[PDB]
Amino acid sequence: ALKALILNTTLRRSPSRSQTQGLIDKAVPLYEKEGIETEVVRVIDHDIEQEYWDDYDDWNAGEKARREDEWPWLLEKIREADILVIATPITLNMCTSAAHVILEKLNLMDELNGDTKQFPLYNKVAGLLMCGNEDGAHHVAGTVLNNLGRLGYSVPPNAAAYWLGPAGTGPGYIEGKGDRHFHTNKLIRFMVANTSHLARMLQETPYTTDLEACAQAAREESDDVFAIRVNVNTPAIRYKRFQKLGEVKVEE
Amino acid sequence: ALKALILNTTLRRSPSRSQTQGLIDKAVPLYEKEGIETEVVRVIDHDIEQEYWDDYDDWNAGEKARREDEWPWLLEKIREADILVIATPITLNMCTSAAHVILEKLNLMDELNGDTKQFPLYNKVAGLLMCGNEDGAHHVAGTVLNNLGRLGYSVPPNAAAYWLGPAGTGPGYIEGKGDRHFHTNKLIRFMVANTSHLARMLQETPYTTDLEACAQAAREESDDVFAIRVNVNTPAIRYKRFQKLGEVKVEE
Amino acid sequence: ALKALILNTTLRRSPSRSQTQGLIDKAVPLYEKEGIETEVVRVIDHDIEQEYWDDYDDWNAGEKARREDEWPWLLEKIREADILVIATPITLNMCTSAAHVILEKLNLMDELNGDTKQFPLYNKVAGLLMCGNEDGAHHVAGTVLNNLGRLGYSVPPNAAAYWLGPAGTGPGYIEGKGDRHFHTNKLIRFMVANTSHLARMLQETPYTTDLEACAQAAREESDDVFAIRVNVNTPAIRYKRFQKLGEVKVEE
Amino acid sequence: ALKALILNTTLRRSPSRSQTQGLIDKAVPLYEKEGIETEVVRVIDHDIEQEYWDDYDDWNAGEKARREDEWPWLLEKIREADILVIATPITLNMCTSAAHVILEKLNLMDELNGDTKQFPLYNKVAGLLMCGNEDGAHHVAGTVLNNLGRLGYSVPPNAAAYWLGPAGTGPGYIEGKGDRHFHTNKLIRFMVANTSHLARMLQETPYTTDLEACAQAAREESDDVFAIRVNVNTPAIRYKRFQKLGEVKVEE
Ligand SMILES: Cc1cc2nc3c(=O)[nH]c(=O)[nH]c3[n+](C[C@@H](O)[C@@H](O)[C@@H](O)COP(=O)(O)O)c2cc1C=O
Ligand SMILES: Cc1cc2nc3c(=O)[nH]c(=O)[nH]c3[n+](C[C@@H](O)[C@@H](O)[C@@H](O)COP(=O)(O)O)c2cc1C=O
Ligand SMILES: Cc1cc2nc3c(=O)[nH]c(=O)[nH]c3[n+](C[C@@H](O)[C@@H](O)[C@@H](O)COP(=O)(O)O)c2cc1C=O
Ligand SMILES: Cc1cc2nc3c(=O)[nH]c(=O)[nH]c3[n+](C[C@@H](O)[C@@H](O)[C@@H](O)COP(=O)(O)O)c2cc1C=O
Repeated sequence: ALKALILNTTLRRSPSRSQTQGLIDKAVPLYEKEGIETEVVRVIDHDIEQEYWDDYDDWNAGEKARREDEWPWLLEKIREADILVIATPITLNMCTSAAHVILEKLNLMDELNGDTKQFPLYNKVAGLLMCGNEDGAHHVAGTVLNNLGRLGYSVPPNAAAYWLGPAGTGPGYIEGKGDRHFHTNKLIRFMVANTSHLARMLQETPYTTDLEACAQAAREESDDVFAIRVNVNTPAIRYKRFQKLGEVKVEE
Repeated sequence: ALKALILNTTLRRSPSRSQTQGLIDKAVPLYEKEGIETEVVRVIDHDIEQEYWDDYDDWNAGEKARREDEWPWLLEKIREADILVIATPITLNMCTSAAHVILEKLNLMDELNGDTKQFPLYNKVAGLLMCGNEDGAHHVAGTVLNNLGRLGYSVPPNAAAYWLGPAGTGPGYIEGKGDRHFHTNKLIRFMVANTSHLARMLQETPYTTDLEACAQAAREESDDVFAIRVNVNTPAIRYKRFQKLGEVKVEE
Repeated sequence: ALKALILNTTLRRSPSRSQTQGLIDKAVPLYEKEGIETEVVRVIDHDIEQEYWDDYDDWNAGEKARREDEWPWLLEKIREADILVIATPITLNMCTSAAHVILEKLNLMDELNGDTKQFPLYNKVAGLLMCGNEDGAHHVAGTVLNNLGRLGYSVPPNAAAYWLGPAGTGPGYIEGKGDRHFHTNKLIRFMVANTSHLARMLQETPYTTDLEACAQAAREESDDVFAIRVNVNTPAIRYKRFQKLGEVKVEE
Repeated sequence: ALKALILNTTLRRSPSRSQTQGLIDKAVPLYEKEGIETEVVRVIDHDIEQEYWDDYDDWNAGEKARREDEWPWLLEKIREADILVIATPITLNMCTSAAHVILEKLNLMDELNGDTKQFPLYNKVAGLLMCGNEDGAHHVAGTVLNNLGRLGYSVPPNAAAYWLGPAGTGPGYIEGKGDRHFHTNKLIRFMVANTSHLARMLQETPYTTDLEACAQAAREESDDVFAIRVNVNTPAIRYKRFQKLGEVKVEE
């Protein structure tokens, strides 16, 4: 039994009407008919601390960053979901700042599975739902899906479904009748079908890759110091792949 | 028996030394040990016409665009390869212009399989090898992999492997000793192992998605006209998702 | 007398050591020698509410979004600064989420000057300081500077200065000795000199553009409805600039 | 007397109808009324060699890259134009491959003015005209304008004007009636007015920045070697700005 987790990263608290929620409302029943259990979280309804602290930071400065919040609750849902769908409005040609905080904190997991020697989100599947007034879906898809791929998510074809109006200021999905927009509706159906299939596949046949084994082989064929000479005698910023400055010989 | 096709999109003809080729030289024997037959094409060595023509263009203007070239030969290799690896230098925070032409022409296939009702590059797998002097790998990964995902490629985790120096003008992979660069070497191993596994998986268990069926369902729940009113009384470009201008009623 | 405002958008509260602060520490005395008064704000030290509310949202949901915070104080500094420098670490190939919130709220100003009929941040100048462990400076520069340009900032050449290490996980500017990194140091000097000159220029000779006049002329040559027919009979997502579906005739 | 040069980077030869040309047709008379002499070049009509050669490449391989073509003619127009407007369709969420080749070759100028000690395209002004069927204008604006800023162009506010339809496959500007699209028409007017003003300003009051002087000061405060230790004992790719590996001591 697979679980999809859909994160609506709108900046507006429930029950304020969300343009992005309209795409989510299409995807949820399609996943259920795939036999996939689905949960929708509007992350901005939850207290997720944005500030950062670790042991290299100042202890007292980090007090707020270390406080109790709802991130462990959300992180556990992400860890248990086989399909993660970020459902984000577009803001500044990016995902929202709320999606941004979530991904920042998700990228703090410095663990390795057991057992498999894989990053903890390996064998999961990502899709995207995006809503903008005019522009930015493909740019946001590239950025978010690239980052989720680094975490261990696989991405099927046609995994990013979205609504946009024409060049202009709006209006959004609701006044623009996005729920009857053919292109968006077909993309959502593509996404659900492809993410569902890939998730079933990877649940049966997960990656067997041993990342520690890959890294040990890489260590045997690599140096543990990076060093290059720099031409400090020019204002030029033009790229020069060959500069013939000589190699750097490092101590001991 | 699976085939990987690696496209070196350097701007320099063979046998000029390519910085990017160094990453390719790591990946090729790793794929062979996976039991995967690999071919490397340096696309700039081949005559691929950049100009565009179709029936809406002017006939005589399109003569050069319609000429005989090596694109059918390259396209057939792409169609038969189960794994496509774009191996691109970074240029202007983008892939090279040679990669750009290839992807432009690849995006002209307006066909649907048989049979499966899928885009013709469905069930294939993409990875990336990238080389830059300082910056741009993740940006290029997002853009290229998003576009290949729209064509039907699936992307495993950690599918983009790359080399970059620090902020500066260079030098590149060769003078910078990228062949002994631990991070690049481990990323290449991650990519080969994950793309190989996903390609074997999809060869055994391809997507069953029927895109025509998805589109017919989308047609039943959608309009065949998009129409919104525009506020023509303001210089503002600030986004307004609600503008309360009223719906547009369309003829017949 | 011109003012530069430099916003350090690190996620860590003062006095935690910030890698990005090192670039700021170079820029501040260079601006002073230009005769420019400079202020550094670490925005995460201040209470800036992320949630959104306006009159189309639910009143009670918006209570937290409407609360008293430090945004008016920060916004007034931005309005009075002739040079805005966003000094951002790189996170997820983007600016930080803290920079993201600031820009989101900055993009909510729906006002027009007086008087000049220009957006309120017209005639100001933007630069960027960026710090990453390996990659993303140019991508972030494009996204942030494009967005600030839409708000009214002008951008001189070589306005984005940054530090990055090579492909890898780190370390950052401090352990990587970025303060003695020639390329970063020269870029910072370029940025300060060019932003200072452009700000002095625009203070003496501001844009005279009348955006209302531009919009009224655009209204006279434009429609107040956007409408196109859609081909609802295909799964294809391939772009077709000509589809010969016929024009849409709109009521009255 | 100032000159604007507008480069239509469509992939289709004249006289094939270009969607992007429609935006150019709006901008050209607006520049003339500003008293600015304007020239439109459709770059794909001209023979511009894409392959690269320099002295580090193989001599015989580089023969085609070194051949006589129309690039010197185009480069001289770029050097003499005070305003450069790239007018590009959107392809793969990027500018076209033809724009890409032009910018690649433009980025090969490794010269410094005289005299001013500035990059040769200093004191010029850039704007953008973009046309897409649905999505990508802001992403392309960020990438292209960032790159032109590195070359010496200044960018005024609201310098990128564009047309896009809603999410979908098309049609383009012509069938979509982009010539009567209010938002695009007002953005073009903004761009012309702001680029014209900034170009007049910089012709009267150019940057006085001495980039050689900036670089010499940067040399005095910097090292001529970049060197960091690498942790070769982990598969992790999570970013760690502090790794406490110790500094690298370099020979002599
Ligand atoms: C600060 C800001 C920036 C925006 N940037 C963009 C953009 O870069 N591209 C777009 O197509 N739309 C945009 N929009 C508009 C749009 O994305 C957003 O209003 C809409 O999708 C909201 O969906 P939601 O109800 O929250 O679920 C921006 C809106 C704002 C402020 O609310
Ligand atoms: C026109 C141009 C733009 C470049 N832009 C970039 C860039 O935006 N980011 C980088 O890290 N390196 C870059 N580089 C340098 C770098 O990518 C490239 O030289 C190197 O990888 C070549 O590899 P190759 O031998 O062809 O296989 C740019 C180089 C040029 C000209 O050759
Ligand atoms: C969640 C996350 C994402 C990061 N993404 C990136 C990235 O995409 N590209 C980079 O070069 N460095 C990156 N880094 C590392 C880097 O930008 C950042 O640690 C460093 O500049 C901090 O500067 P600061 O002390 O806050 O002023 C990411 C770091 C984190 C977590 O702290
Ligand atoms: C290969 C390809 C990729 C495209 N990618 C995009 C895209 O990523 N975003 C868009 O809005 N439109 C796009 N389009 C469509 C669009 O940009 C283009 O057809 C239109 O502007 C042409 O203008 P022109 O007549 O040449 O001056 C892509 C079109 C093609 C093939 O012709």
